[PDB]
Amino acid sequence: GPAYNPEMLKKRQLTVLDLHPGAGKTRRILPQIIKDAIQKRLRTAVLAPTRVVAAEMAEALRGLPVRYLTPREHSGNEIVDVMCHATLTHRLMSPLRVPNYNLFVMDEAHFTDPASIAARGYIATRVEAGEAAAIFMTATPPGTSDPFPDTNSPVHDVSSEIPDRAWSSGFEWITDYAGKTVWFVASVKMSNEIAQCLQRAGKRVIQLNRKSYDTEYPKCKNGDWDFVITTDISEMGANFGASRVIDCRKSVKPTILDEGEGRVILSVPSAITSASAAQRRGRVGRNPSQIGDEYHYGGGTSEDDTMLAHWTEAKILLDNIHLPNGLVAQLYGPERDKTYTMDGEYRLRGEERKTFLELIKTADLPVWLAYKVASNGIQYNDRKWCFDGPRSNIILEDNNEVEKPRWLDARVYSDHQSLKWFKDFAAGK
Repeated sequence: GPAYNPEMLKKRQLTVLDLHPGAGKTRRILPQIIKDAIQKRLRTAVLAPTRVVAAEMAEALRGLPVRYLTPREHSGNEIVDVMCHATLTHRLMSPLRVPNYNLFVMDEAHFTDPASIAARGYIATRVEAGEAAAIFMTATPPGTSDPFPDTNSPVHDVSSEIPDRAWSSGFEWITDYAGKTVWFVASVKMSNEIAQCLQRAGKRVIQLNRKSYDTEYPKCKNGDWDFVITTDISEMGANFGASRVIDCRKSVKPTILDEGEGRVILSVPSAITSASAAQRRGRVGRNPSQIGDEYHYGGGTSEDDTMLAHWTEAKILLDNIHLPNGLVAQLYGPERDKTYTMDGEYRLRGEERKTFLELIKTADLPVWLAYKVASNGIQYNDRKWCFDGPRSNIILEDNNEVEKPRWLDARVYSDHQSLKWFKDFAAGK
């Protein structure tokens, strides 16, 4: 759409800026937005998808009075705050006072993390009510349908069969490749299997996922790698010095079955959206001086993601954000129809909401599972629910078992990193 203009900072304005690699979002557009906001004395929240991007913003906004609310001194007089999407949501769910932001600027606003969706709903609600302006920045705005957008440098788009598991023959084109490859896989479990196969083939491999990103992504800069094997987390602003993307064009989707008690299952890998495909491809084609970038895609796209648990989880989060003067939160317009129940259905009382926030924010439990635990009067430190569940809920590692739980969320035991964490949570830590 149109280019950033100060009109966009006025109350009731919500603008999606379709801003692409190259010129000049973090180092030129964002700084100008913030300069204009300060000039108009607007109380501003700048929202990054990840701590990594929040640090990059800090670099870009040097010389402006900006407070960084992510883990470092401040005057206490700054009116621009930089944080993660989830930090805003998490703050809004606590009784601690949230400033009356006049302007929200959300980077990588396509992020479908539940707390990102919830943030957008809160923001859109405040804007619609005339209390704020919002700018959402993304290369894939609502209604994106093109998996193959124009780029800064040409990309060779190639339909290719992509392994979903280890292989012992064939796929020579994968391993013969002399440059750097970013390979989007459907899951962490797939990541581990693909990565180990490539390592046995002598390749230097970095694995990026939600958990590993903060520590592992900074290692990419050094160039000491052949493959980055990544989940969808790299769709939120990752910049690789790569010449090839491999994209299985799939993702495992969590889904809530409900279904007596409820559980969350992980779908078999299924087609991603056209917007997601464009974001995966968009890791390459960025540098006009680098020709011959390749994008290999292993399947089609599908726009129906209404079964994603994140949509319900977003409104569980949103039902637990107290709004000043009678305002009832709805999801951001383009995201409203994905699901919907009775408004306020997931709203919790004080002590339960506090337990809920701590389960999600400190224990890193999925929002649904944290909600199940909190909604049943369980105290944060009371792990008894992890052991006194039905028989069917026994958890197995290599079909064992190991040492439950009252409720099953497949996201806590479907890979090595996650099960290792959930077992520790069962303690402990």
